[PDB]
Amino acid sequence: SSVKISPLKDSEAFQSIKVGNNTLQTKIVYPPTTRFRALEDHTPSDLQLQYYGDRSTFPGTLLITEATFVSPQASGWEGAAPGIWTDKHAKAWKVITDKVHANGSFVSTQLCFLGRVADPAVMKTRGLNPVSASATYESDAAKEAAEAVGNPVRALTTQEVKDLVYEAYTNAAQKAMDAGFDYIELHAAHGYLLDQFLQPCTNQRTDEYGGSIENRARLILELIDHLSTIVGADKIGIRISPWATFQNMKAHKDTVHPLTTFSYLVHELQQRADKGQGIAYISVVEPRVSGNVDVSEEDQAGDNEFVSKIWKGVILKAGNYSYDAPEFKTLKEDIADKRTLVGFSRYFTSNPNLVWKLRDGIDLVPYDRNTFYSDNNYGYNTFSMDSEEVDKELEIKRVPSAIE
Amino acid sequence: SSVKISPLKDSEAFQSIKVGNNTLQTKIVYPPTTRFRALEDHTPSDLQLQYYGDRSTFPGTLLITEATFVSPQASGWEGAAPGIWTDKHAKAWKVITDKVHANGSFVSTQLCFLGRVADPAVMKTRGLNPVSASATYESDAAKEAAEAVGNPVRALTTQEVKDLVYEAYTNAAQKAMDAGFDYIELHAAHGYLLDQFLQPCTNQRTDEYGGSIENRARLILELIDHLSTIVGADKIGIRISPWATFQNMKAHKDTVHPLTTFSYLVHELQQRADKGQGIAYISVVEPRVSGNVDVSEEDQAGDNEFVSKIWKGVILKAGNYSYDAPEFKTLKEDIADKRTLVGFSRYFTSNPNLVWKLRDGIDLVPYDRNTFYSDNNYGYNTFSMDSEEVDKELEIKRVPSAIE
Ligand SMILES: Cc1cc2nc3c(=O)[nH]c(=O)nc-3n(C[C@H](O)[C@H](O)[C@H](O)COP(=O)(O)O)c2cc1C
Ligand SMILES: Cc1cc2nc3c(=O)[nH]c(=O)nc-3n(C[C@H](O)[C@H](O)[C@H](O)COP(=O)(O)O)c2cc1C
Ligand SMILES: C=C(CO)C(=O)OC
Ligand SMILES: C=C(CO)C(=O)OC
Ligand code: NA
Ligand code: NA
Ligand code: NA
Ligand code: NA
Ligand code: NA
Ligand code: NA
Repeated sequence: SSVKISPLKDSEAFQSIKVGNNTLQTKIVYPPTTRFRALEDHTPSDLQLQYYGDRSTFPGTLLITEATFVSPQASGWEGAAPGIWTDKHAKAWKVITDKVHANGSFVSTQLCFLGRVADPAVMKTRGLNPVSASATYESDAAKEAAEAVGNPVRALTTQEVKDLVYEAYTNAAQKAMDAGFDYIELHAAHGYLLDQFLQPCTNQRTDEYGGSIENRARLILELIDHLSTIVGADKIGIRISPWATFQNMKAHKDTVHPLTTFSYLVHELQQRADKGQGIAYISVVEPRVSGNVDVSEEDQAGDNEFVSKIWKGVILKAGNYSYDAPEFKTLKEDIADKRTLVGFSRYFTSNPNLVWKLRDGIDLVPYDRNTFYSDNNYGYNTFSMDSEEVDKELEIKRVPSAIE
Repeated sequence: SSVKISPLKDSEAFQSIKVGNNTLQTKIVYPPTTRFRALEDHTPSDLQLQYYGDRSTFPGTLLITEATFVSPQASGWEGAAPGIWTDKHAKAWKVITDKVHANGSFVSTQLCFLGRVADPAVMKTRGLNPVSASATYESDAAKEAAEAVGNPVRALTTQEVKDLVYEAYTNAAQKAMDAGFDYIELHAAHGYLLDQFLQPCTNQRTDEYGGSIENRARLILELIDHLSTIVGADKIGIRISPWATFQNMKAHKDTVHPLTTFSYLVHELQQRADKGQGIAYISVVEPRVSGNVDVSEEDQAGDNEFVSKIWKGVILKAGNYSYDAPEFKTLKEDIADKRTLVGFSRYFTSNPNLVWKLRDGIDLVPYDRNTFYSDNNYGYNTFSMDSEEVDKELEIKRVPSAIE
């Protein structure tokens, strides 16, 4: 059903805030949202250009791109997700960042790497193995699937982990700058590669990158440090999901509790800020949501208050913020400290003008989960059109094409 | 009476436009509007800080400051107008431009110089004479007033005209950059100094700065050229009022018609643009208004179509644009070419949120001419408050004070 909402115009959500070297004019953010409308070779498409453009119209909005692969080894979905490792990728993304910028808005790219959850058949076509901190699978079914095609998950060697820092993420960061991105965001959430390194259920390494809380965090902090020297700390973000059990992360049932793991990481980030190397923002997923799934109040085992107590800079929070609509009591509490951004993913899919709707209390159009991950324009850019002009069958047939 | 208006949200008025090196998100502009709420020594005041801040809230709005004196010799009003010639002036203005910038908006400073209309008693206190291109007065009364205090208008010498370029306007431009202004605008309108040079009723010089159309334009083009080498052409604007008879400019009754004078100037500006030295914008006053006065359709002797035909860059037009409210037929025609900005001065005085009102068709609050030029906060920042919280007598007593 459509969601009745009270206007946020006079709230902290429309007070300006400096994030790194840019100033946002709204604290409402579009978080990274995988949609699979990139081209087959992972170049961003004509559909994506319009999609991000349509969401940039409140001047001074921050948009964060869907998970974007840092390298071929970083990939592994059957759906067509974008990349940022070739000149072709960067040039196409630049058309998109140009369009967002022309509206006075800003864009961060979420750099991802799937790791142990990469599809083994897909990776086999690249002549690649699924890789991770350790040789583990999210399920027995995944293990059987990988071994059945003779392409098991394997642990990255120490040198390969160094390669992530000095090659894969370095090149991705360089391409991201070529592409005109205002920030790069390390995806360290939701059980993908960086989360696999951070937490013990996924990392049993015996080199410098595992075997202790500090060792497990080492790769992530090494990426933060190295990339800061390339692009500047003011252009860096990171996303974490301490409480999530998406893709079989054990979370509060792990041998090290998320409060320990993630407080360690956040405090190390704050110590860098104290030394003049403060990253632009930390993005955190609220315990109401785990990956792309809502979590019952019953199953919630912690909260993200620790991030606020430990980190002094900008925080982006997201996860079912309309649960207490129309009055948005929780959203208002969460932004009261004046350094907190609030993200809406699912409602931004069906409301390209979401910032405007939230500003003036306009009923939210319900989203369509059925078309979250499909391969064509129906349920993608169609939310920007009047229905009477949406030819559904034509749009279902409209697959992504090259920009211009 | 309050003005009913139709929403401009879906019009060209909310399409982005690059002006010099900045992109505006609305084409609605606040034009230079003298209000006399600066400090006695011409430093910008606490009241001005709030006043410009209040008008910057639609992100990506261009605000142009009230006439701002380039030097002591440039002054001459009894009211307290601001200046931009000392470090103190620049530092105070920087607080204001900082505030506008934090809202994602931009600010141009209108550089002025009164010339022959400077009050002779005021100038006598500075040990200065009123000066001009030639020794003329706007009226016999002005002549009698100046001679009665033994302080006649006098013609600037050739060297003094050079001093305007290399000293007065050079320093003002430098201070404007220190103050964080995005543009500097030469006031060549309304019968002030630069207009006095351009037109023959006010300029009978026999040196290189008078005696022909080209010679009369020489100072203005010399300022454009010299200041372009200092701040860049992308940071320069100019205002002209071809049809105005404000302060006794003869206009269409002069010995050279405004179409001749101003087409010459605009074409010279376009030739500079063809060579890569295109200034950011030309601001023109529509024939509906002369200075601060409306002009009857009967008395209108020309239009500004020539500027559009000759100049290929950004044009700002202003002058009673709400005359055909609610539908704004003329405004819409004028912005249809996609390179034209539209200014509202008088309605911006009583509607600090004017861009927002025009966007969504909110009734315009009528302005109060009685408080256009008074010395205190009543009728100045009071338009941003709810009435029930406006203590009128306290506000009348609130004169400008130092920022912070
Ligand atoms: C279809 C879909 C795709 C998503 N893709 C990503 C992603 O690529 N990276 C990421 O960090 N989170 C991703 N998420 C999680 C969202 O960014 C967000 O945290 C979550 O949906 C909760 O916010 P919401 O309640 O406003 O939707 C995705 C969520 C959905 C529903
Ligand atoms: C009180 C007042 C002060 C003004 N001050 C200036 C000024 O300093 N410089 C200038 O170029 N025009 C000045 N103008 C002219 C305006 O910028 C504008 O061109 C004129 O008012 C017509 O626009 P409007 O009908 O929207 O008010 C002033 C006008 C008024 C009414
Ligand atoms: C599609 C999801 C859902 O959380 C994801 O995080 O992709 C990186
Ligand atoms: C106050 C006016 C009215 O046009 C003026 O132009 O000041 C520079
Ligand atoms: Na737009
Ligand atoms: Na825009
Ligand atoms: Na908070
Ligand atoms: Na503001
Ligand atoms: Na703002
Ligand atoms: Na036009």
